[PDB]
Amino acid sequence: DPDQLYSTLKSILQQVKSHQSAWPFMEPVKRTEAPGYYEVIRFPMDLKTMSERLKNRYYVSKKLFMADLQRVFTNCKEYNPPESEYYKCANILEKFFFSKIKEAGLID
Ligand SMILES: CNC(=O)c1ccccc1OC1CCOCC1
Repeated sequence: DPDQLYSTLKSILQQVKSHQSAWPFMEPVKRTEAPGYYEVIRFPMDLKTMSERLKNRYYVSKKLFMADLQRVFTNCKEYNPPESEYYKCANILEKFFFSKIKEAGLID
Protein backbone atom coordinates (compact mmCIF):
# COMPACT_ATOMS: atom_id res chain seq x y z
CA ASP A 1 0.00 0.00 0.00
CA PRO A 2 2.88 2.47 0.66
CA ASP A 3 5.29 1.27 -2.00
CA GLN A 4 2.62 0.63 -4.59
CA LEU A 5 3.77 2.98 -7.32
CA TYR A 6 7.33 1.65 -7.19
CA SER A 7 6.05 -1.89 -7.66
CA THR A 8 3.78 -0.98 -10.56
CA LEU A 9 6.46 1.06 -12.28
CA LYS A 10 9.04 -1.67 -11.85
CA SER A 11 6.70 -4.25 -13.35
CA ILE A 12 5.94 -2.01 -16.31
CA LEU A 13 9.62 -1.09 -16.96
CA GLN A 14 10.57 -4.77 -16.80
CA GLN A 15 7.96 -5.77 -19.32
CA VAL A 16 9.04 -3.00 -21.65
CA LYS A 17 12.72 -4.05 -21.25
CA SER A 18 11.89 -7.66 -22.07
CA HIS A 19 9.91 -6.78 -25.13
CA GLN A 20 11.52 -7.88 -28.36
CA SER A 21 11.38 -4.33 -29.79
CA ALA A 22 13.20 -2.75 -26.78
CA TRP A 23 16.78 -3.50 -28.06
CA PRO A 24 17.43 -0.08 -29.62
CA PHE A 25 16.60 1.66 -26.35
CA MET A 26 18.43 -0.37 -23.75
CA GLU A 27 21.41 2.00 -23.47
CA PRO A 28 22.50 5.58 -24.22
CA VAL A 29 23.11 6.37 -27.86
CA LYS A 30 26.86 6.97 -28.41
CA ARG A 31 28.08 10.14 -30.27
CA THR A 32 30.52 7.86 -32.03
CA GLU A 33 27.56 5.84 -33.38
CA ALA A 34 25.30 8.82 -34.33
CA PRO A 35 26.64 11.98 -35.94
CA GLY A 36 25.18 15.13 -34.34
CA TYR A 37 22.68 13.13 -32.29
CA TYR A 38 23.47 15.17 -29.18
CA GLU A 39 23.18 18.35 -31.28
CA VAL A 40 19.58 17.46 -32.24
CA ILE A 41 18.34 15.61 -29.17
CA ARG A 42 18.61 17.75 -26.07
CA PHE A 43 17.14 15.37 -23.44
CA PRO A 44 18.45 11.91 -24.24
CA MET A 45 16.82 8.97 -22.45
CA ASP A 46 17.07 5.23 -22.39
CA LEU A 47 15.84 2.27 -20.46
CA LYS A 48 19.08 1.66 -18.48
CA THR A 49 18.94 5.24 -17.26
CA MET A 50 15.26 4.76 -16.40
CA SER A 51 16.09 1.60 -14.42
CA GLU A 52 18.64 3.61 -12.45
CA ARG A 53 16.23 6.44 -11.87
CA LEU A 54 13.64 3.98 -10.64
CA LYS A 55 16.06 2.31 -8.23
CA ASN A 56 17.06 5.78 -7.06
CA ARG A 57 13.47 6.62 -6.11
CA TYR A 58 13.17 9.37 -8.68
CA TYR A 59 9.77 8.30 -10.00
CA VAL A 60 7.67 9.74 -7.18
CA SER A 61 4.73 10.11 -9.66
CA LYS A 62 3.21 8.46 -12.68
CA LYS A 63 3.82 11.57 -14.75
CA LEU A 64 7.61 11.62 -14.21
CA PHE A 65 7.81 8.01 -15.32
CA MET A 66 5.55 8.58 -18.32
CA ALA A 67 7.48 11.59 -19.51
CA ASP A 68 10.86 9.76 -19.47
CA LEU A 69 9.55 6.79 -21.33
CA GLN A 70 7.65 8.92 -23.87
CA ARG A 71 10.83 10.82 -24.50
CA VAL A 72 12.65 7.62 -25.37
CA PHE A 73 10.18 7.22 -28.28
CA THR A 74 9.99 10.76 -29.42
CA ASN A 75 13.80 11.10 -29.53
CA CYS A 76 14.05 8.03 -31.67
CA LYS A 77 11.29 9.25 -34.05
CA GLU A 78 12.62 12.63 -34.49
CA TYR A 79 16.18 11.41 -35.19
CA ASN A 80 15.70 8.35 -37.39
CA PRO A 81 14.03 7.98 -40.87
CA PRO A 82 10.40 6.88 -40.72
CA GLU A 83 10.87 3.51 -42.34
CA SER A 84 14.05 2.73 -40.33
CA GLU A 85 14.13 -0.28 -38.06
CA TYR A 86 14.54 2.03 -35.02
CA TYR A 87 11.43 4.06 -35.91
CA LYS A 88 9.36 0.84 -36.40
CA CYS A 89 10.60 -0.42 -33.04
CA ALA A 90 9.77 2.81 -31.33
CA ASN A 91 6.08 2.80 -32.40
CA ILE A 92 5.69 -0.88 -31.68
CA LEU A 93 7.01 -0.46 -28.15
CA GLU A 94 5.08 2.76 -27.62
CA LYS A 95 1.88 0.87 -28.43
CA PHE A 96 2.90 -1.78 -25.97
CA PHE A 97 3.71 0.80 -23.34
CA PHE A 98 0.34 2.62 -23.65
CA SER A 99 -1.45 -0.72 -23.39
CA LYS A 100 0.40 -1.50 -20.10
CA ILE A 101 -0.14 1.99 -18.63
CA LYS A 102 -3.88 1.68 -19.34
CA GLU A 103 -3.84 -1.90 -18.08
CA ALA A 104 -2.40 -0.80 -14.70
CA GLY A 105 -4.91 2.08 -14.36
CA LEU A 106 -1.94 4.45 -14.08
CA ILE A 107 -3.79 7.83 -13.59
CA ASP A 108 -1.91 11.22 -13.56
C1 LIG B 1 17.18 4.73 -30.19
N1 LIG B 1 18.45 4.65 -30.88
C2 LIG B 1 18.80 5.53 -31.83
O1 LIG B 1 18.03 6.43 -32.17
C3 LIG B 1 20.18 5.42 -32.43
C4 LIG B 1 20.44 6.32 -33.47
C5 LIG B 1 21.61 6.23 -34.22
C6 LIG B 1 22.55 5.25 -33.95
C7 LIG B 1 22.35 4.36 -32.91
C8 LIG B 1 21.18 4.46 -32.13
O2 LIG B 1 20.98 3.73 -30.97
C9 LIG B 1 21.73 2.48 -30.81
C10 LIG B 1 22.02 2.28 -29.33
C11 LIG B 1 22.60 0.89 -29.19
O3 LIG B 1 21.77 -0.17 -29.72
C12 LIG B 1 21.56 0.04 -31.11
C13 LIG B 1 20.89 1.37 -31.38
